[PDB]
Amino acid sequence: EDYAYVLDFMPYGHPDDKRPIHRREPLAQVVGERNFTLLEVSIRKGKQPLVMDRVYIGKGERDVVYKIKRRLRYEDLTPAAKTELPYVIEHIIKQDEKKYVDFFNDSITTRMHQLELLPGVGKKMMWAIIEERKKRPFESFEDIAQRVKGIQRPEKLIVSRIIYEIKNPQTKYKLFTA
Repeated sequence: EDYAYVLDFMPYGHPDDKRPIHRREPLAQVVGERNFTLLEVSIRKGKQPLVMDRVYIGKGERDVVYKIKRRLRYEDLTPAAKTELPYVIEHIIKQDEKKYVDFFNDSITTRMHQLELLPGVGKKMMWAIIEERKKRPFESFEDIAQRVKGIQRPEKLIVSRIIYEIKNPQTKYKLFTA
């Protein structure tokens, strides 16, 4: 990951930190914009990151993040971070609609289609999506919600899958978190 989005900022770190206050550093939990990697990072002095802020976590000079502390499991996220996760992921995919709308217009597996990997998309829905794809490839999300009748917001479907993968690293297929 080169960039991540802020899920939660803790000026004094975790509330249960057992170390003396002067040794606690400001921390943020973030989600990578490419593979949705969950990370805990320290924040530089004088910075007050906001939820949804995009921060650089690459090898060059970092303006806000100090150090990357460790990769996190879904359970390691703070309550606030968990609440924000779906909203932040949705924000991320909307900033790169091209790549995801591309997923819809989508190889096959066997007796199971990839579209079915999306929570809220079963046999009926997948064929409905495939039937529309034939005519003309989708050019956006709104285009999908308008053409594919009764289909839940495509963004929500994507967010649901990403969250599913983040929670289940052992799942056999990693569509967006590989």
